Amino acid sequence: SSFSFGGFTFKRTSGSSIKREEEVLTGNLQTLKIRVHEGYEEFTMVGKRATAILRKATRRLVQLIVSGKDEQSIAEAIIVAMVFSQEDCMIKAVRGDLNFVNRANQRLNPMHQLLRHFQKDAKVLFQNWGIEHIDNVMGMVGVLPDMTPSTEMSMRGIRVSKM
Ligand SMILES: C[C@H](Nc1nc(-c2c[nH]c3ncc(Cl)cc23)ncc1F)C(=O)N(C)C
Repeated sequence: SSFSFGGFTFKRTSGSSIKREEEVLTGNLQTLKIRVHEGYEEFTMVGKRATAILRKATRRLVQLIVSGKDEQSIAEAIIVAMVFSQEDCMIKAVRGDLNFVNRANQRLNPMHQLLRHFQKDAKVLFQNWGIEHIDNVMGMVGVLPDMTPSTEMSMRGIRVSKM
């Protein structure tokens, strides 16, 4: 529909999805109960410092083309997208405990807890997502897990566009 997550306005342009509660295992073998969105969808993510076009299948980011003000703003959109995708490699990239016990995390649904976790440090998220060789498309660049640009390789399904 039209909703917000991690500071971005999401607007669905194609497809549809249904919700099914599912148990997932983190890289720390912690069980999380998440509402999995099933179905292929395309979205525009609109933020104050970055915008993107997201194509996602059930628990699988297919493509993310992002533009933004700078490396940091772009990385923020990428993190929000990777979390939003509900991919297994993102869930498995959680390597410590996801505290649901403490007073401050009570109002946090799993997806929002995952988001907070990766926003604190996205190093393992980016390093475990995977890289691919990229085809040459002008006006688009690949981005390595350290957010340095490359015309050779990129984080899987991720491309950076010029503003
Ligand atoms: C705020 C968002 N609200 C909505 N999310 C979705 C949605 C569609 N496909 C998705 N895929 C993944 C996730 Cl994660 C959420 C969605 N649709 C309508 C919404 F109000 C939400 O519930 N989460 C990010 C968990």
